[PDB]
Amino acid sequence: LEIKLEEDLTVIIGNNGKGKTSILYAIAKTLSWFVANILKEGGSGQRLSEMTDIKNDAEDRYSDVSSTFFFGKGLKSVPIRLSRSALGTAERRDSEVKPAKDLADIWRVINEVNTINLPTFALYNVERSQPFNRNIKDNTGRREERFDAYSQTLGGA
DNA sequence: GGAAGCGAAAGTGTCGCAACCCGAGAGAGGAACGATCTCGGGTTGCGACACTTTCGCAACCCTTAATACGTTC
RNA sequence: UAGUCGGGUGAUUAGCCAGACUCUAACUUAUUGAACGUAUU
Ligand SMILES: Nc1ncnc2c1ncn2[C@@H]1O[C@H](COP(=O)(O)OP(=O)(O)O)[C@@H](O)[C@H]1O
Repeated sequence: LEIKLEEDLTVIIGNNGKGKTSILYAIAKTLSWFVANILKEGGSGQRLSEMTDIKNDAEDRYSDVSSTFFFGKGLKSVPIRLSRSALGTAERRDSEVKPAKDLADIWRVINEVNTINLPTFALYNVERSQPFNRNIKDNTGRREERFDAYSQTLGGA
């Protein structure tokens, strides 16, 4: 499947069990690498599940999620591919996440040398709408500091 | 293909809390014996969370290259 | 309207001017090797 995401707003519609949540999940997994390498040099983002994400029928028992990002005329393409092979497969497929690491390295290094505006990556899935608020004191890393905005940003809730 | 570090993802154990049970005990009433509410352990079920295991990113570039100037794979 | 093509001007990778295109839809890449162009030859 291929999609042509719009620059400002894209709406995905369909019946139940058509793959809209799957598309959002794949995009969030792709953005996790950008978030991780912004927070942490050479950081590891999320990866495709080897138990559920690969198509049940399949022909090669592996799945790929290719994404291309635009960052102006100076960087017209940032290709990142997430790949995973199914359980019990001799040949394992690797992911091509280097350009995302390079772009996030640019962001992080420039920001530390001189403060810049950082991009926002958020996922609001069905795990939202959970009851209650402020369940625990949540000793988690000083919400005041700037890089706390990337904590659990693509978790769904 | 995959050091060395490290973190994601998934599975499993554990451990504390709640909920209840059960015997002991001082003693309400009203004229005695012991109702009834509480104290102190003890057991079980459960779920959040810690702990455990596996995978995968991607150093280096091996003895072993050539060195007019440009695109392309 | 975008976006794209690129003829001109421009101390010139920028800015501007004229013109044109639109399958749902480019993202310019890699050497010393191979071939191509060019220069010595
Ligand atoms: N690994 C898989 N192989 C084949 N079909 C799958 C797999 N995982 C999910 N599906 C199917 O694809 C659909 C996934 O649903 P989902 O992506 O949440 O769609 P939506 O948000 O449109 O309801 C369901 O119909 C599910 O049965």
